[PDB]
Amino acid sequence: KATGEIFVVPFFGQGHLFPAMELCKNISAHNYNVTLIIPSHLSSSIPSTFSNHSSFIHVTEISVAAQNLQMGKGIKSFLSARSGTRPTCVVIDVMMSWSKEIFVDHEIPVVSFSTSGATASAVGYGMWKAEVGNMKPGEIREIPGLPKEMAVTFADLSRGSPGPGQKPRWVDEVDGSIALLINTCDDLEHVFINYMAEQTKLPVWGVGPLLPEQFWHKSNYTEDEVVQWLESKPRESVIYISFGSEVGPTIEEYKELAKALEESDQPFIWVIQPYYPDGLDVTVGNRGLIITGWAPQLLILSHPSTGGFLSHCGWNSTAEAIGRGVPILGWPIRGDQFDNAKLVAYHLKIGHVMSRGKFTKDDITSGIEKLMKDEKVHKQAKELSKEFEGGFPVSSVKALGAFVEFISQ
Repeated sequence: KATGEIFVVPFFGQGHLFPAMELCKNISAHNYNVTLIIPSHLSSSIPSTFSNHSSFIHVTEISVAAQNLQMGKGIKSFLSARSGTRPTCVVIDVMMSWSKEIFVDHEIPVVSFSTSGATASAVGYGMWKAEVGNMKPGEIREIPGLPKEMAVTFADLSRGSPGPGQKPRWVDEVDGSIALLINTCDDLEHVFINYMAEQTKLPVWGVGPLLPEQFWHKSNYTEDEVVQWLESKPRESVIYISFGSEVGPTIEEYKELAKALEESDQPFIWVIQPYYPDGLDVTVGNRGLIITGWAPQLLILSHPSTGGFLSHCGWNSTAEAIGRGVPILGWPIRGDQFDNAKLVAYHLKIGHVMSRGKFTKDDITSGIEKLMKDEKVHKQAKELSKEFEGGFPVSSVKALGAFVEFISQ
């Protein structure tokens, strides 16, 4: 019982906490006592489901008011007060790497954890090594070690914190660790996981995507009402449109989207976040749902009436769509979303990217029409999703087990 103790230091915000909680549950399944180290003032952000999951899952609260100097102090006292067994390792979100030196002084091996895909980290590193910053228009710079379709164009240099060609933040965040765990699986990003391993010279394992277990609030409509609507449309006829909660297109571009949906004959669900497309809901009758508030994204993506996903290509949305075989129409806005869009459209070939500044109504009608009619990407998306039906991907299960073998020798 309890082969060892493994600590985990999550990052709170941007969707880093839940992946970490899922990684805790998966690690504990290998007979490890996993402890999540958090600031006390955020204790409420952890559901009772995690605390009472099992006797191998624990939460330690470091007393913090509400910068992170108090954290480091409390982590120091916590490690020094422990009377248990020396922990086998600590898993630190790369965004919490400032605390690495504390666990190094206590002689605890440090494992880095990235909650996003490997493609964005790998392409970011490659762009920096290929000095894409000095690219000229019309030039195309392939990244050695990565697929040719990921080659950088001068247009890629514009992405609405570190820009293309700059040293990505993960390099120094991972420096000092003995291994790197990424929230992905070989089925999704094999070539980029390997690239990450070859450049860092550390073992890199894909132990995700760490999605809610169901994968295997205020709103315009209710869950049952949305399903009712989906049940009334033909198979794979609905395009789900959502830019998440962080960022979105310009107001001018949103109007173009509105005009496109009004002219087209395609059923759609358009989720909007605090703009409003007035009165699109009236003009289109029941061909479209304009959901204000939050929408049941997992229900929508898993419904057989959903045949496309217009997404900003954030990693979580991308992984959910891939796991359900819903092709993506990529409208990336910021950060890693651009490399995620390249992944689906050019590497995995399970989607397309909006093309042809600012996108016009015609560009949006063309892109929605091309995606929903593309039988190749639909067949490819469904084929790839078969690896995600029946349970956690086998690659992630073996990868995590390979990691457990590594940190225990």
